[PDB]
Amino acid sequence: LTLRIALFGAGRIGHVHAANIAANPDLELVVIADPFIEGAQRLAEANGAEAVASPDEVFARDDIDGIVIGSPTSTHVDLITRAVERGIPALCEKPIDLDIEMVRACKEKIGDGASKVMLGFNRRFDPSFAAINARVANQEIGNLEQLVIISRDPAPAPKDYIAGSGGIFRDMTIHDLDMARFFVPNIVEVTATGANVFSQEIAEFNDYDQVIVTLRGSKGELINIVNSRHCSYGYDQRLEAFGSKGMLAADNIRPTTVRKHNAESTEQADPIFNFFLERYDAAYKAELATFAQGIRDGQGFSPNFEDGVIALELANACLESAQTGRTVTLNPA
Amino acid sequence: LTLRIALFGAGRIGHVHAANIAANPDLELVVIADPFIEGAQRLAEANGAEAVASPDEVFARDDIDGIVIGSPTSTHVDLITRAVERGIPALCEKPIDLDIEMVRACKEKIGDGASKVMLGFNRRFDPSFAAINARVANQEIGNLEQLVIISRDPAPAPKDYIAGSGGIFRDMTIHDLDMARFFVPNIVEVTATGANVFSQEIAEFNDYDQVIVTLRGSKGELINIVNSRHCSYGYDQRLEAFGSKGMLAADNIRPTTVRKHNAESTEQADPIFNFFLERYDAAYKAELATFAQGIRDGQGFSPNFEDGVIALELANACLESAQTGRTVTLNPA
Amino acid sequence: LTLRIALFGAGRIGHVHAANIAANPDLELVVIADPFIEGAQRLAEANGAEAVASPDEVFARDDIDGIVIGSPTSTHVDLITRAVERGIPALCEKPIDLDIEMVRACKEKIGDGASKVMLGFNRRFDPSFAAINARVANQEIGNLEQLVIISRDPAPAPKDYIAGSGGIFRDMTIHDLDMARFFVPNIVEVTATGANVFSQEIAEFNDYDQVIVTLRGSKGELINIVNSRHCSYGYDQRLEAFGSKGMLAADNIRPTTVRKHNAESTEQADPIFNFFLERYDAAYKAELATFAQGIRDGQGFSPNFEDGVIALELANACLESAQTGRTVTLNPA
Amino acid sequence: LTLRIALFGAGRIGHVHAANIAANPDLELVVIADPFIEGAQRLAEANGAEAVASPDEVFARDDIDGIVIGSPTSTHVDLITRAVERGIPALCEKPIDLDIEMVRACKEKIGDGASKVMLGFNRRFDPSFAAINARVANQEIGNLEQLVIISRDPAPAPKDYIAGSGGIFRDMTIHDLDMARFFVPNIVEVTATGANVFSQEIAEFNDYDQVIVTLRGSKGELINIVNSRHCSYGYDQRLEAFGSKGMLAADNIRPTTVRKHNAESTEQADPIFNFFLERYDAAYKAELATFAQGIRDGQGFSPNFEDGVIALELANACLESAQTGRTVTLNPA
Ligand code: NA
Ligand code: NA
Repeated sequence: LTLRIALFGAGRIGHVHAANIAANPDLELVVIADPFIEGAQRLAEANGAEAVASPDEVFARDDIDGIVIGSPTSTHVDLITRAVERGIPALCEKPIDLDIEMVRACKEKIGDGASKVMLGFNRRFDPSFAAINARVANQEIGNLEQLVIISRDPAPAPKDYIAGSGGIFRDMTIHDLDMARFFVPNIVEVTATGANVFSQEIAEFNDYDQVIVTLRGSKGELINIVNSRHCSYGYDQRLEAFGSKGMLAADNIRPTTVRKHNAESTEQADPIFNFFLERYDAAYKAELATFAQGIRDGQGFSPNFEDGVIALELANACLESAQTGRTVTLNPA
Repeated sequence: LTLRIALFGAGRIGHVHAANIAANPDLELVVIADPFIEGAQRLAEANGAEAVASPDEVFARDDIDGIVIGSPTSTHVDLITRAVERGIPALCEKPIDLDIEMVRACKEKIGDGASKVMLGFNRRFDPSFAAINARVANQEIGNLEQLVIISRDPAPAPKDYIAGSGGIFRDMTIHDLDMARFFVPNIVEVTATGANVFSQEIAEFNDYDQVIVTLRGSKGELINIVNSRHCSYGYDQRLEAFGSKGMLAADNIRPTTVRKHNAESTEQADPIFNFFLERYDAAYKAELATFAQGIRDGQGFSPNFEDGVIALELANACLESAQTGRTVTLNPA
Repeated sequence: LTLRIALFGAGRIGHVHAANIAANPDLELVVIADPFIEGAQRLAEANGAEAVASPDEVFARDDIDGIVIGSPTSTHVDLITRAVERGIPALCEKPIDLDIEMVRACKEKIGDGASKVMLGFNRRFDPSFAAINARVANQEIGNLEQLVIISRDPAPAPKDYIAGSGGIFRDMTIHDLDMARFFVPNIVEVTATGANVFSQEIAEFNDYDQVIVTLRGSKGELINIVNSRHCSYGYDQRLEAFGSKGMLAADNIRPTTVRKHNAESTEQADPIFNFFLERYDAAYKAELATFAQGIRDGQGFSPNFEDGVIALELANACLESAQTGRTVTLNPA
Repeated sequence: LTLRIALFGAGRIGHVHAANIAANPDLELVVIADPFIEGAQRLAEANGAEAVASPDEVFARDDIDGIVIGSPTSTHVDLITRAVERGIPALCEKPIDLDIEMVRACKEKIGDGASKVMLGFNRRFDPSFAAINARVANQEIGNLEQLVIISRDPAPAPKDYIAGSGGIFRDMTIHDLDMARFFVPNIVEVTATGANVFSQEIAEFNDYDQVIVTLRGSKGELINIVNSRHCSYGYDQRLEAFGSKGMLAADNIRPTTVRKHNAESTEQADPIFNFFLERYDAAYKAELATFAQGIRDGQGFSPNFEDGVIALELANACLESAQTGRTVTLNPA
């Protein structure tokens, strides 16, 4: 039995979900809520659905199950609430808002709506990382002791974006912070170091173009996250899980398996994927297939609204540690 | 203008094409034919299309822009002819036929209509293999001197399939023989060696469960093909191009980039893809897109009918060489 | 042209240096000093040198223009001093002493005669790590921005060694701290995090079995070191240099290049070397050749005494950071 | 009791054995022979041995426990005969002779003296190739079904060397043909194919600069050898053993484990070793030790005289196969 879905937003992120839905049998798109209606009808009219300007138009309906929220990160709150107060399961993108307060206000109002809200942490749904998480849980490498994550964007985003980014910790490291919890949910301490090695731009906005985070798990686990705002070879996304009986790591993905060998060098492979949509193509699809299972059930979604709350809390904690030169205790006593 | 496609065969390959046609935005599947009606109806409704059991019912339509032939080999000459006689382009799974004489007869009846036939040698459309071909053509490694291909199927097909497959050369090596021509169009000599090392079943049909082929190109190029009818770690599909200035080789593909390291061994990766449909997912989609563009251009197809004829002739030359213990010259003096 | 050398100690490290000295055509061992003279006699007799018990006997000689301290830590500060007196070039092993005061006290005595002392930080001489250092210095990857070092010993050392080791930072991490300086000589800040996840024995000795160090270089370089007291697959010794124009990394080393592929896993390689002596065979040899070329030049050494001092200081700095949970500034204002 | 060795040849190969004899604790080099006395003297002097110009001067001594023949092929038969008739064990480099008749003449003359001849097919002693041979023998990958060997020399040897080399099969493939027997002793058929794609010099001497060989084993095993007289990235020496339960392959060797990653390509490794002395360092040393052991045991050597015989008979068969474009049956009925 198929299910209907409503698609908020129509920007870069909106095209992905829309298209993946059509490919999935158990789902069908029907509308798009975006102020820039001209850019909302270049996606709605696309898959065979209608398009509006304001959200209220959609919130003034009565034939939609899933709510794939895909608009700016500072509007999500105002869109998740009105989906909970209508008992319709939703799936959002960037973790709630950038302001922790607004986020808490959202939790309270929706009370336990955090059950009906699956977050868009697509990395958990990547086959490679998901496999490592599952295999680790299956005790394949003994007790998890160390988790190393290396993430480097190809280059800094446009100046305008950096201004409303919320800082590297809230804008970038946050995805890594969530991945950490995916493996070790109970983080007790946060230590972070920030630097400025190449971006003059990022520098004046008093943000970092490079950081390293070390988290402590409730059982002695050390999660080490390395970040950088640029990377000449592509979108570096590695992860290493080290345990008592072995190690599991994920390599980067290249478009082909071709390798060149000549007088200058051997084993020359392609640069790795330079765009997050490419690298995580399968992930978004799997995430959607999971959003479908949680609807056919109703037990709740994972990652949920709460996961996003803590992720942001981890990011702010990282920022405080970086500015203070000391380890931050997440929850005292 | 969306192109209308008729599909023959509701089998496994049929499922791939149907799903790819749906996904392709320039195409639309309007009818599926398969004597096994329930099978066709099942696939048709899953793609919003009609289902018929006979080709007569297909050709009764007057809106067919293109045809995909994914039905049994014994139906290839018939479907190709009917489609071409009606000026309808046809993408046909290899081979044209197992009998070179029937292939010749067909070529005569259709005459110039042969230009509307595209042969489904999907491996040419594999990103990795296609990249290697284009980069070699671009002189990246100088003059091509050797081409080493290693293809090993996971296991022998079912008995009934083996019975009418026409032998390892016409059924399996044929794909490698075409890949060879993709790189070196002009082959002058053929040498082949067959053996029987594990399969009682393959030996029962007077066929080989493993062969080695060495082709001589018009300029001294040596193409070396290695085949086996079983492979414990998956569907082995490697290719190496060696030239005067370097080598380009393609590795196998795995479902994840995960590697395990413990006391037993390091760099442990997943077994490689086991099914052709998975290994060549991208290839089939790229092949379909090329078919669509050929329908729009009317400028012909590649691989073409002729590539299908020569591929079979090379396979026949292989069998003859293997049975005689000598090299076979394709074009006498 | 040759140079006489005198080794102190006949333990594991002693054997290694002796053979290397004999191996190097420009050198030749003459005597070995060790309180367990029985072995000293045995070993020497296998090279072509005499055997004594205490340093006094070695100091009752007048034919020593090369010194090597393979003897235990307790005798390091002792021999270095008693050797600079006669002004003879020397090469000591691991850390001058675990006690920084003793080091300062030693530095205060030899005063300027520290320029003749070389430190046995063999890793700097490994062909792989050294190549990376030199290539980075040659601007091959632009400006160095990140350095990630992952070291993991196969298993903990005997209970007695752990008791008198001086902690993971002084005993293990110190090698990585020097490697960090080999790349970024100037370190401004230190941050360390320790934990206990598997060794009860290490826990009762108030030591850590896991630690993560992040050092801030004078120009914003972030150096990230990861350590662990056990490793199921071998002696993990990886290093990664990340710059503005690329990245250089070193893999672990295996005894053979054999790879196995089957139904369980593909690309299975051998477990990596599990003994530091095997892994750094080439390093120790290069370390010696550099020592010799230094003596046959009288231009000092590298690594030198000052490097060992700073190394212990970083170690102590790390410990200080781990216990307080705060970043430590090496030189205030 | 240190065995005394006499070395014939002060050239490239002679230099390697000499250095290894010195290094080896169970051996002592007492005399080197070479018509070019200056080289023999120069080398001997660097090994505390004596230098003479003729074999007579070597056989005038009565203390020789073993002989190593590293002199030109034209002297192999003479030196093997003289040594064996005097009861002296002899390790001889590839080819007893290039002429199978002279080889047979030698065998007829020395009779049971052949048991004192070890053939220097050093590749069997490579740790990697040897490990694979042993693991296959231990049934690790089931029944051996295919063996693929790819050998590419960095470049053609000097003209004069090529002039008296006896062709690519006798000079180059012979090592691969021996490797084949190391895995499958019983070969029943030979098929070979040669081409001329780059070297005017090789074509000038009616030789091939490129060959592909396929051997049939007594149980249907297929051994496939690929050769080329040039290779831009180094000395390509790969081997792949494919069995019913898996596969074992050996990768090429590089000087370091360094890999570069930038905008052009990722995983860039060093060019592989370009000199056989570098690639087979461990093998030559292991081969010498095996020679030393055989001298003490008196049980015989492996590879033995017959291996040298059959390896040549196989090379001749390959040439005959290539010239006639027909498969050759090794043992007619
Ligand atoms: Na479509
Ligand atoms: Na020796």
